[PDB]
Parts: sequence; C-alpha cells; structure tokens
Amino acid sequence: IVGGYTCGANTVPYQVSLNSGYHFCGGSLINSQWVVSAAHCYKSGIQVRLGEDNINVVEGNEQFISASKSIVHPSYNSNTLNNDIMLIKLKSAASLNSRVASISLPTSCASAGTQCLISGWGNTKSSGTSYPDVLKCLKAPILSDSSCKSAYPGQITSNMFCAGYLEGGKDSCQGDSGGPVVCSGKLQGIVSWGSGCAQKNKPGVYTKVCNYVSWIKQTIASN
Ligand SMILES: NCCc1c[nH]c2ccccc12
Ligand SMILES: [Ca+2]
Repeated sequence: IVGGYTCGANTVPYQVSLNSGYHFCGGSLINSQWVVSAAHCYKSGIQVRLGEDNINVVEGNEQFISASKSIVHPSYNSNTLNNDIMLIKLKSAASLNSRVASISLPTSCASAGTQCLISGWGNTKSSGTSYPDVLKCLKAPILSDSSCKSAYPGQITSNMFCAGYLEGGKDSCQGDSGGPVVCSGKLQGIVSWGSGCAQKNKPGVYTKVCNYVSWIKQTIASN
C-alpha cells in the first residue's frame, strides 16, 4: 500500500497473509474454514496466517493453518486477469474472536463513489522498494466504470472495478495482491492488478466480488 496508514494491530480482523516460507499475497477470511484471494496468487504449499499485524514477529494473536485445497475460478485467464479469484479451504477451522473474524460477502454490488478500505503488507513506494512488516490501510473510492475504462482502454471487464485516485500517490501495490477491498463492512473487491502503483491516471484494478457470490457459495457448500 502506497500512501496509506498503519491500520493498527488486528483492526482488520479478516485480513490474512498467505505464506509459502514468506508472505506473498493477501486474502480475506469469509468463514471459519475458507479464504478468498486472487487467482494470480495460486501456488501449492500455502500456509494461511490469520491474526497478523507484524508478519515477522509472533505477537500472540496469530493462527497458522495449512491450506487443504485451492480452487481457482474455472474461467480465470492469466493473460487478461479476468476472473481473478480463488478460494482456499483451511485444513482446520479458525477460532473466531474480535481479532480474527470473517468478512461478509456482498448482497449488492457497490456503486462508484463508495468509500472502501484496502489493506495489505505490500510495497509502500511507487518507485523502488520498501516492504512494511505491519499491516497498511488505505481508504479509497470506487471509480466510475467510464473513468476505469478511460484509464485502461480495452482491459476492463464487467468483473473488474477501479478504486483509488486518478491524481496517483495512493494505491495498492506488489504484495497486496489477493487482499480485501471492504466497503460498508462487506467484501467488494480483491487486489488484482494495475499499471505500476500509485501512478497518475492508473488506479488499481480489483476483482468485482459481487459477481462471484453464487460461485463462492456453491463451491463452499460442496467442498
Ligand atoms: N494496484 C496494485 C496492483 C498490483 C498487484 N500486483 C502488482 C505487482 C506489481 C505492481 C502492481 C501490482
Ligand atoms: Ca505476527
């Protein structure tokens, strides 16, 4: 997260870190046994880390739980990043508490102008590299479909939205991939892609979770 703020320990209790020997992606806990992330975060040997603030220090609220199964969206296209969503089942259920909590799926798609909270442990710089150890937050609005399409001609599908600032300076970035965009206490987006980070006229692009609720619910019901 470029241009964000330190969230504060366990203020974003649905935020997960996906760990393969190191943090590589974010995710959201949607019930005690399931995580949603980006399909571009897929790899084998995932440990889900819940209750994290500092990802390099054991602080006391963590739960570390191996993935048993990963399900990439059947229509994920790695070239276009259309359908950039995946589900991860935990080997055992998480213990839910005030610091580890699931985030609701949306009943409705959020409109342009809605203010959302984006969070992650990604890069905090738009050029060069500085990775924070503690969770970073950004408040950002959903942009109009027309702004988003103007910024990324020919690249925006009905399964994507833009959020952030056309002036630049504030965005998700490398390592934030798969993390949540939460609006009005519902998961609306997943950190998916962009042209660099925090560039002028190049806002972040997010997976539009409201299009995937039936797939998520039917997949969880049968796995
Ligand atoms: N808005 C940030 C999108 C993002 C995801 N993964 C990245 C890797 C490099 C640069 C940007 C990104
Ligand atoms: Ca920790």
